[PDB]
Parts: sequence; C-alpha cells; structure tokens
Amino acid sequence: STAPAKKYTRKMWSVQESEWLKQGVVRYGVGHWERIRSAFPFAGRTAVNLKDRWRTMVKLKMV
Repeated sequence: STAPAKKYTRKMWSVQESEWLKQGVVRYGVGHWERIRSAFPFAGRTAVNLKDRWRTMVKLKMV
C-alpha cells in the first residue's frame, strides 16, 4: 500500500518517497535521516526533508 494524503500547497510530490520514508524510519529507526534519505533519488533535498515529512506525519498519526 501507499502513504496517505494531506491537503497542502507544494510541487508535485511523489507518495512513493513517503512509503520508503515511513518504513525506512520504522526499520532503520528515526534519527537516520541520511541513511533513510538514500531511499529516494535525492537531487537537491537535505536530510531535513526526511525528519520533516516524518515529524509532520507523526503529528497526524498518519505514518
């Protein structure tokens, strides 16, 4: 299955990156923003992008 959604404003983001992020943090354990970041083909995103999407998802208990 894929990750949930959330009404917001931003470029066309791929839910795939989320699937790997959620499971990645669950298996690799939070804190490994870098190790987990390797999940998707990063081009210009920093580790913050990982800890961010994770933090937000945590608040909405969606992850």
